[PDB]
Amino acid sequence: GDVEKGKKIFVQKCAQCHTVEKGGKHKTGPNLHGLFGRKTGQAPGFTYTDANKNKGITWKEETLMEYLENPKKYIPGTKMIFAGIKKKTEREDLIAYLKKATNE
Amino acid sequence: GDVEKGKKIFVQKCAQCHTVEKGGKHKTGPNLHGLFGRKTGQAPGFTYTDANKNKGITWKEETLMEYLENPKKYIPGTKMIFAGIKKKTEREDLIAYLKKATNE
Ligand code: HEC
Ligand code: HEC
Repeated sequence: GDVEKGKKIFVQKCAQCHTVEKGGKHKTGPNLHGLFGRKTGQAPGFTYTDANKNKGITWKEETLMEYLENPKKYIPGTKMIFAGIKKKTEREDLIAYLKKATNE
Repeated sequence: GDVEKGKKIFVQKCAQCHTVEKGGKHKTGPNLHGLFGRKTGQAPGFTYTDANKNKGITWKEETLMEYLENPKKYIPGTKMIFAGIKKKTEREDLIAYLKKATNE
C-alpha cells in the first residue's frame, strides 16, 4: 500500500493511543515497534487483557488486515479504552462543569 | 464541585468524543447540551446503542456519579469507540506505514 496515505491514517485514527517509534512510550495502547512477526500481546512492559495476551496469532499483513477491519470481532474481550473517571473528586468537579456548560 | 477543575477534566478526558455547547456537533459521542433531567439516549440526531437507548434512567448528579466511575458497568452493552478501519485500501495503506515505522 501507500506509506504516505498510511501515515495520515495513523496520525488521525491511531496515534492518540499508540506510538510506533523504537523506544516510544506506551499510552492507552502499547507501543507498536517490532510488531511484525511477533505474536499478539508481547510489547514489553504493557499489561494486556487476557484476550489480547492469548490470541496466539502472529502479526503480519494478513492478520492485521483482518484485525483492523473489526478489532473486537478478531479478539473478543479486547478493551480499547476506559472512558470513566475513577476519582470521586474529579467526578464531582467534572459534573459541576457539565451542569453549567450543558445548560448555558 | 469545582467548575474550573471540571473544565480541565472535560477537555482532557471527554472533549475528544463529546461537545457540550448548545448546537454543538455530535462526534464519536453525542452532543451533551440539555443532558440534566433528560433520560438516557435522547440527544436529538444521535444513533445510540440499544443499551444506552434503553437504560431508562434520568441524568443528574447522582446517576452521572455512578455512570462516570465505570460506564460499562452502569450500561452494559454501551460502545464508546470503534478503533478499526473499514475501508480495504485504507487498511492496506495503514499497514504499509506500520510495516515501515515499526521496523526503523
Ligand atoms: C485507544 C482508544 C485506541 C485506539 C484509537 C487504537 N488502539 Fe490499538 N490498542 C489499544 C489498546 C488498549 C490495545 C491493547 C488491547 C488489549 O486487549 O489488551 C490495542 C492493541 C492493538 C494491537 C495489538 C497489539 C499487540 O498485540 O501487541 C494492534 C496491532 C493495534 N492496537 C493497532 C491499532 C491501530 C493500527 C489503530 C489505528 C487504526 C489503533 N490500534 C487504534 C488502544 C487503541
Ligand atoms: C469516545 C472514545 C468517548 C469518550 C472518551 C467519552 N465518551 Fe461519553 N459517550 C461516547 C459514546 C459513543 C456514547 C454513546 C454510547 C452508546 O452506547 O450509544 C457516549 C455516551 C455518554 C453519555 C450518555 C449520553 C446520553 O445518554 O445521551 C454520557 C453522560 C457521556 N458519554 C459522558 C462522557 C464524559 C463526561 C466523558 C469524559 C469523562 C466521556 N463521555 C468520554 C463516547 C465517548
